Amino acid sequence: LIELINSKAEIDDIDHLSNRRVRTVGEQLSQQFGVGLARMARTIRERMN
DNA sequence: GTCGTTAGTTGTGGGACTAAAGGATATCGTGAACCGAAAAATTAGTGTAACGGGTATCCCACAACGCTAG
Repeated sequence: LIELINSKAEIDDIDHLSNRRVRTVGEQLSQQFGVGLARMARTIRERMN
């Protein structure tokens, strides 16, 4: 950031395709599964409690 | 030296963002036990047939002439 302030570096490009990532079907389903399994684990922990 | 004033920020908050059509969604986690309420189902108990006159109505059939003599 300091090097950027002295006009010695470059600003990142928001629309660059290396800076735009693709969330595929597998990733979205994995994230939703993680949410569901976290809820299930909380329920299991409380039931054991 | 100290206190109120004014203007120019600066951060923060509230309010706008064509028209036409259409218009489907999915929605966790659980603690027990007894009493009261009303809504529902099951059970217990009584019964007619023809007759007298007299008369209201119905259907059903028939009549409602023609001639002669005292």
